[PDB]
Amino acid sequence: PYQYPALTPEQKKELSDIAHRIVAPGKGILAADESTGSIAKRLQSIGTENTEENRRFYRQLLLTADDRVNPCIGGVILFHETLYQKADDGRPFPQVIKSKGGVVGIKVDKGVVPLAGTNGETTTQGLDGLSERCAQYKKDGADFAKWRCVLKIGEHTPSALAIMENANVLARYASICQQNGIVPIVEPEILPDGDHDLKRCQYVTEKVLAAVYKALSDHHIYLEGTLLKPNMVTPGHACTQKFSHEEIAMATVTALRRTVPPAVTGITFLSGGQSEEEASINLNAINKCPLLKPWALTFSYGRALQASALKAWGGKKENLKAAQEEYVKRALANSLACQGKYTPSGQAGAAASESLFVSNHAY
Amino acid sequence: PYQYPALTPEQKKELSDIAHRIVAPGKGILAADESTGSIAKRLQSIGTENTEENRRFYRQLLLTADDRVNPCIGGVILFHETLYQKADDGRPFPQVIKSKGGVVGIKVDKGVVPLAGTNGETTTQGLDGLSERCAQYKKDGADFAKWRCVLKIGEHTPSALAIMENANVLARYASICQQNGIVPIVEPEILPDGDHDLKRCQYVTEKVLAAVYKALSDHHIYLEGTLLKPNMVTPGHACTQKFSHEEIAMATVTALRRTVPPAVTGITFLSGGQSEEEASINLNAINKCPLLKPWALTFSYGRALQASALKAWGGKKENLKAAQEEYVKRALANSLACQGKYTPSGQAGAAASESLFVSNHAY
Amino acid sequence: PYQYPALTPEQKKELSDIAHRIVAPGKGILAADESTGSIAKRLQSIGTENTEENRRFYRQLLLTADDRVNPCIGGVILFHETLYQKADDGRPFPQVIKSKGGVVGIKVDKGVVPLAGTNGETTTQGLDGLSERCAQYKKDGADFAKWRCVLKIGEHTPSALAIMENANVLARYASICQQNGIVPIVEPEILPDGDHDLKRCQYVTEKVLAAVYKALSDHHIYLEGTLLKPNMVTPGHACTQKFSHEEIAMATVTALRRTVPPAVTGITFLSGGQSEEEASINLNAINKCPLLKPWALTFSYGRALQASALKAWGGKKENLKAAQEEYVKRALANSLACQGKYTPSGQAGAAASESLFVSNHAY
Amino acid sequence: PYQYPALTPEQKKELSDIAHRIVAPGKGILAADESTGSIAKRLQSIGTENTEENRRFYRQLLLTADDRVNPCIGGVILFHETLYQKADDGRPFPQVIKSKGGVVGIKVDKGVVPLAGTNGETTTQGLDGLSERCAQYKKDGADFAKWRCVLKIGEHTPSALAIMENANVLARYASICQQNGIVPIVEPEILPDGDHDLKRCQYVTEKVLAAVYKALSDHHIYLEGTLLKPNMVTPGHACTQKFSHEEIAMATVTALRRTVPPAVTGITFLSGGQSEEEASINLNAINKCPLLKPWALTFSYGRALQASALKAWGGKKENLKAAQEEYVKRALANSLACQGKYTPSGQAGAAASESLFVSNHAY
Repeated sequence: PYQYPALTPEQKKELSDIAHRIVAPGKGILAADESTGSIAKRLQSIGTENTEENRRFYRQLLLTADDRVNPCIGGVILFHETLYQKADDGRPFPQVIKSKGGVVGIKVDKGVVPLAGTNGETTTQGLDGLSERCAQYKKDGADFAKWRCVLKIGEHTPSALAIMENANVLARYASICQQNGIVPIVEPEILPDGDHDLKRCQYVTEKVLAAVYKALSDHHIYLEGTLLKPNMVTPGHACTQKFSHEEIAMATVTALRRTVPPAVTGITFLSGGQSEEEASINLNAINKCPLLKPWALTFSYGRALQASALKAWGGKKENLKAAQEEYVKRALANSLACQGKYTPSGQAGAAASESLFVSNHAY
Repeated sequence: PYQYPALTPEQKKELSDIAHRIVAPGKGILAADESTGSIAKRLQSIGTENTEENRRFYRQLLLTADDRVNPCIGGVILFHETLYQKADDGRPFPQVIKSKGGVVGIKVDKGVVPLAGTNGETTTQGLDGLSERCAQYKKDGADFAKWRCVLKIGEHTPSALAIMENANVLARYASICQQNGIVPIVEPEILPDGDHDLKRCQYVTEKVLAAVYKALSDHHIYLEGTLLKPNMVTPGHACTQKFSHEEIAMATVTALRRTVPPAVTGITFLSGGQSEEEASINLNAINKCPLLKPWALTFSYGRALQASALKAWGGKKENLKAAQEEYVKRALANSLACQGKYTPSGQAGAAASESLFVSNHAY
Repeated sequence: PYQYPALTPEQKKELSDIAHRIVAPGKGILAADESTGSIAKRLQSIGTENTEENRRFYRQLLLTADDRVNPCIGGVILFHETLYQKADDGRPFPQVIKSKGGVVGIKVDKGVVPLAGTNGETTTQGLDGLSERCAQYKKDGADFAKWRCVLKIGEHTPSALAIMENANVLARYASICQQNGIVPIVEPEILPDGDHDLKRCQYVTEKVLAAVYKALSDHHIYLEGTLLKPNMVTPGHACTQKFSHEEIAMATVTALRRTVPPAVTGITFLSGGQSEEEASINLNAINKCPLLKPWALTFSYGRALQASALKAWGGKKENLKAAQEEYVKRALANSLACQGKYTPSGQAGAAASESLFVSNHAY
Repeated sequence: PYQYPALTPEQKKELSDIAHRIVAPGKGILAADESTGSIAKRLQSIGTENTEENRRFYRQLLLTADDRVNPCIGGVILFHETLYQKADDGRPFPQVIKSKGGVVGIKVDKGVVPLAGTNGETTTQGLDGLSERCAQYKKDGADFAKWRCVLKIGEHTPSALAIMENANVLARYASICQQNGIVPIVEPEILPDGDHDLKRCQYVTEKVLAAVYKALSDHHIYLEGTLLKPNMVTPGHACTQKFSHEEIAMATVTALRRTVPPAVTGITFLSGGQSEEEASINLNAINKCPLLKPWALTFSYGRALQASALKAWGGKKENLKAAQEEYVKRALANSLACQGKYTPSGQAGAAASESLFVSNHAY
């Protein structure tokens, strides 16, 4: 084949720097990018109305936590609405995030759509006019983006079509982000749903990630300028066999070593409906696994950083400080777990043990 | 692999019937789907303002031509704006088209976008919310759609990435149309630009169409419910060697026999900046080619049906009838040429001999 | 992409002529290419020793049948040993075949080998030094070759790997034959084993043949110079639902129209353990199917032309003429069935109704 | 997709152990596997007859060098003939190699063959009966194998077909080795021929290696049980621009980080017609490159370990010891260079500075 270089040297240097800053040692990502429909369900649980103001106040509570959180969070993923909101003190949230050391990110996909002729498999849409939105977001403060693809384990799933198509669409979104100075987080999520055992999840994760990195190569994507956000390798939600944290860790780190090139700057796990603590305990075993792990291995957590906070908050403005503390507890814990220095040992208040699992068809 | 049938038997029967009606013997397609920006250039040429009303009047002039045109046109491709306009007598254009025997079609792509890391190659966008637009259009009278992909011949073009990506995106659009009862016209256009000879165009067309039909198979597309709209195989615009019409015909029909399955219902050529007459003369040689041609071989022409009409019209309302006649001449001629019964022999007024070639980068 | 033409015009003309002569109207193929190990089992059934001489005598009995067979057989596929044997009158068998109007063919594969990490799937070997063997065989009288690949229908079979790998290896063998003036018969056999219904066989056949024709395109194979030898689409051996001959015919011809380009010169079905008569009755329905069938649709039968002959022969030299008649009956019948002119109506002696099914693992 | 595990746990453990032992720190590979035709040219250069005995004596001179070589050589690749020869003291060479700490390897490919319809591109043959040869070789003392594929940089080379086909055939050979307890060395050589600059070699190497690791994944190959033998990234032989050793090192290590998973056990470079010293100097810069190199980075050298030895030997039995010393010099140097501890600084006798470049068409 033949080169017509996608990016210049300076564009490459800019992408590699943003990627590296996000997952610097001790740091992970807050995923705060729930659309209106999905944050509505979380506000319902605490009997709070889904208005714009409550969404603004709840995001302000996460983003203005005290400075124990600054070395813990390298990046915060926002939903379009929040990127344009302001804290009570007048500053725009992107400014709030950057003044505490963080990089601002934006969810740019437009959700999943059905693949015809499949057993309920999806691809994800959002490419239309993506270039133009990325250039606006970059001007508005965001340096990284996020696009989620969803695969399912089943008797005949994932299919070759679902794998191919989802890999190809992640590569297209990645190319378009890099052109506009934004680091793409590639997220090929394999759902936990079903009763498969640890080893089926591990084999399917290996096959999906191999298709992903071939697609990214075919689309000329600069890997040092990307991050990956995969599922850990766990057994299925309904699996009756029990696996230990070190088995989850070994499986995960062995699946990643077989597929992800050492040039990828880091890997930022999703939590997948693991509880707050379980999600920290698995991250910490992953980072204690004796194999050579040539990339950062950190967190990009949504529900596993927010659950105790949401429940402490309760929609009451006077619980603000109790709610922030509960998030700061979890941020400290995952900042230790991504270094393999997390000590479960009671400690802290000790964030939720309640599962955050929701089942991911229509739901 | 394993079946979860994309379509039911009745959905299949509906798709095959619409496809077959469009390209019934003697019939072809009027492409009248120029967006606002592209019809502006044609109205400029005749010193006429690009307002909505002039666009409405000019489309009315094509769509209400007398009944010599009824057996000639099986289908008319419209731009979104026109699908909602009305003739002077109060009827909506879809109604005008159907009362004269025609099937209404709608352009649903949103144009081409650059592929990074390539020598100026494009893919085409428009998938976002395509399902929802197709279901509305189907309710509003359209039964078929059109989506154009553009490839270029050059020293290192088309690339494997451009071929793969364009094939995959045509397959996605096709799947989504079939789900909503619309027959997709798949259009993998290979531009005429450049100085390549007939045999390079033929080899590139064979390679592109093979990738297209594999992609459509991987996406489970029902082929009897589709039409193809390819370029004829011609030498490049700047090629100095001269080829005859029978060489153009043989090359074209030999490239199609090697790639397009007999299940495809028909093939509706684009004109590509050939003049009105040349476009008719090539169609008629294609349909006189002695090889076995197991699909309809007809026209889906934009500029090659409209040029003499536009020039006769001149933006003057009193030339209406002179302008219609000029379109009806061309419609009769292509209705004969798709049967291999067209007699060039002076005849008619004899539509333009002027090339309609425009060069297809920014332009 | 870019051309460095695999073949010259004269090489192409030679290949297309041999292909067309083999499947001229009324003609089919005798597959007489059982290796030593497989003809041993057939000679055991008639209590006859598997010596070289009995193998020679039995092949002589097929190849010197009287001239009712001349217009019926366009081609005869031999095993390497037989290509070098002589009839009792001194002539080499290739000479015997050619003097009766036939084209000589040679089996050049070296059997199937296991694909690791699969549920018992195979690929087929034989490429090593294939070029050199083809050039010798061409000098020794053969003009076409045969290479068999085997796929299986099961819960997770065929796999994507089995499909891909078998398609790729057929394309390699085809390229190498064409370079040496030999027409390759491409044989992607999907076994009848298992209890799947007609529609699973049809879907799997469509997916396999699409991968095959894409592979042949990627390897630059001249399609007019090839023949295909696929399975008809039938339900599985152990399927309890019953399908009629016209359902078998429709399924088959609908699967072929969706995948096989009109340039392929012909399609020469295998029998697959159908009895002599059933194999003739299905061929004749296939050729009565009302759809447009743009290629020859004929037979390349092994067991379905030989069973009554073998049993009449019995290893006794005095039954020679009774055995030949029994083969000539079957040759006449398939020559009518490939024209859709076969009349079952008792008639003839009426060749075996006994199934020729053997189950195709180790066996 | 779905698992039917290619290998058991114990087979995996055996493969990973052999792979790891070969490229233990300080160790590299002697490639002594020149076929008869290729060692003939090297014996001609020193006016020595190409008999079996001289081939035996010359291999004995390499394999019985004194024990300074034991910690330097983890593995020795032999040609089939040599695997069955004996040293003068009666021991079989495999025994000689193992008693000095080494692992015995065997070349199992059967050379390259032309790909039709390409600009002189090749694939490589040798799969036929590979399973059976691997099981014999394993019994005869070999634990690893070697199979070389050759790609060329040119105006339209490598083509997509050449890349695909060569990747697929390396994956097939690898699968078959692993089944028989042999560690496959995968060697996708990109020739140095031509006038391309460093950056074209680097881009082509990235594209080839991405296709290779996808193919190995599709064929279920256990990566911990493999080694890679690629070209370093250098400019072309006829390139007029000059590049430094650190540019060669950076390019090489940046191309490998982008494509080769961390599970691959090691990477054993070929020399490619670099002189003895240049080949050591590049290995040592590669291993001083500041980036994270998660696999061993060592040598699998043929001509770059033998040139001064061959020339000192001269076919004279009395120069034996002078010839061995000359090989031991080079072995020490590459054992230091694979640790990034090699000091060019005059030193030693100082092995050839003469280029070992031969041009690799017919030649």
